[PDB]
Amino acid sequence: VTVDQQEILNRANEVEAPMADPPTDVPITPCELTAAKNAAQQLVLSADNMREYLAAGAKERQRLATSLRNAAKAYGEVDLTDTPRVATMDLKEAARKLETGDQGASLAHFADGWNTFNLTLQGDVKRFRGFDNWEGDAATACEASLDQQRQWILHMAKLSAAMAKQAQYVAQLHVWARREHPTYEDIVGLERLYAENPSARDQILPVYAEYQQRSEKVLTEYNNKAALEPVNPPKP
Ligand SMILES: [Ca+2]
Repeated sequence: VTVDQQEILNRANEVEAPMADPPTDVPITPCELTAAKNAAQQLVLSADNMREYLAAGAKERQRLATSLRNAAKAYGEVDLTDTPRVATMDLKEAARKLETGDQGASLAHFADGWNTFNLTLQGDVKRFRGFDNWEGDAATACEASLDQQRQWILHMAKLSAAMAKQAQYVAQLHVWARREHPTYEDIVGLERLYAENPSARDQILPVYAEYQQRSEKVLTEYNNKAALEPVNPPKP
């Protein structure tokens, strides 16, 4: 047993000092398609649960700072649930829905917040290092608890980056969908000429059928690829 009671108290303060607040940006659906809405909701649910778990992590660091203070005293005296999973068309309706909404701007801003948060957590792990002049079974036990919190923090940073990547992925998907889905204006132009020109109808119809088939393909990919896994953080 080597003891430096002052070191123990300094490290108690350092371990429970505030960490950076997680970001609070709400991700909004990129458009009016159900798949897009479900992706945005899944991120809302994941991010909220991450915040709940980050708050419990701060309690854990408070609990640890107290245990250090109790160890310092005693040398003197002798001297959380899972993230819910979100349950996951005519050509013109599909185009209208795709084209209505912010097109992924909020998703990118959500992603920047959580990416940065990941980096900030990674930069605030010095507080969990071993002791210079505290040795014994108590010091070793406490060094194990500190290491557990460091690992937990680094895991939460990984989850933060993964959730940010989920958001960027859905933003990318939406851009792809807009490139590949017929536009509303293109579709209605085709329909107006069909409507006004009886002699053009038999020959216009295969163009329209191809637009409808491309719409079905894009919507199928959108529905499949926008289904996000809930982020389930570990308990601290
Ligand atoms: Ca293309």
